[PDB]
Amino acid sequence: MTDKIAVLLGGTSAEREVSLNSGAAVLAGLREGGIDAYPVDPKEVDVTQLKSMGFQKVFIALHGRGGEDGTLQGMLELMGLPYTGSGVMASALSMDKLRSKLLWQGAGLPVAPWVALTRAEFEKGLSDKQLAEISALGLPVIVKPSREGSSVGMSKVVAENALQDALRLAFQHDEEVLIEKWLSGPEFTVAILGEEILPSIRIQPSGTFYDYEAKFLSDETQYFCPAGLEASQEANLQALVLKAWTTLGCKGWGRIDVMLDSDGQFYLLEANTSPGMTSHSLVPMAARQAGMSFSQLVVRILELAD
Ligand SMILES: Nc1ncnc2c1ncn2[C@@H]1O[C@H](COP(=O)(O)OP(=O)(O)O)[C@@H](O)[C@H]1O
Ligand SMILES: C[C@@H](C[P@@](=O)(OP(=O)(O)O)[C@@H](C)N)C(=O)O
Ligand SMILES: [Mg+2]
Ligand SMILES: [Mg+2]
Repeated sequence: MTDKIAVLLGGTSAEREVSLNSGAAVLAGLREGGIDAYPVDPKEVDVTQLKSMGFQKVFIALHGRGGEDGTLQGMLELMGLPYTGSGVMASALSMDKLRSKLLWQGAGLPVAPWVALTRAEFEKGLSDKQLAEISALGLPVIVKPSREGSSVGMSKVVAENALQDALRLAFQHDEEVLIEKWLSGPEFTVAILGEEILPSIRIQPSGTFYDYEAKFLSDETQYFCPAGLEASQEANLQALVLKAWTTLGCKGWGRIDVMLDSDGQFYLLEANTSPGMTSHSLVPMAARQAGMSFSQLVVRILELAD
């Protein structure tokens, strides 16, 4: 019987394997909840044919450029297919950490001190005063590609001596890079589903930072849901995250990453518009604590599609 939902997974970004795992999860969750869901991989299928195929809605489970940057949402807007998550502007804006930062800081929101570099400036040689602005950040510092996820392309540099290799790795993934002040932690994440914010999660990695391996591969990562903060701080977290969410213009569902620093204040890291839904993912963890089943959450996200 009529009513086909397309579940977009895989893709070609550096987050492809993670996305196939998020898709597998969502496909079962949706079917368990009575939905006639179909797995569609844009690397295999021409998604520009989604409408000619009979699909009524699209559940986006892609991660990274191509699925979270607004291009895919742009097409679906012209094709007329309701879809999950944020619109074109919010998605394009959330993917770019340098631009989410300008926006956030411009709105008065807490963002860690940073320096942006383009591959060109890097190739030409860092005009030494470049280093003067980077050393003013203090050490250590964190280097990250502007448009990535899953800790791809990042690294920590203790002392200016290590900066070159770090920048060379980051520029392999993007032409625009950020170098930001290293925050002490702990680290937090806060998921949003519609007009509601789920209970906070505090992440605790075994190594240097929450890397690729700590996110999807090791059983050493600890999580605490709720965070364990006093109501006063738990309150401050939601207020911040909600303002971060609305300034960006996001909607549907998402997850914002935050961290504490030595001055006892919260700092925005980034916002993700199409979060992971694998067995190691944070969003499913928060919903569980909020009393929902994996099926319920997924079914709810699709309910929010527009
Ligand atoms: N300024 C920072 N200071 C300390 N750790 C950071 C900082 N920025 C990022 N991290 C760490 O790096 C991880 C990944 O960075 P994030 O900005 O959230 O990008 P991604 O989209 O790859 O997740 C974070 O979860 C955290 O563990
Ligand atoms: C660990 C996290 C990953 P992810 O949602 O977010 P990050 O950008 O922080 O990795 C990612 C897919 N883009 C999760 O699946 O919940
Ligand atoms: Mg991210
Ligand atoms: Mg993150």
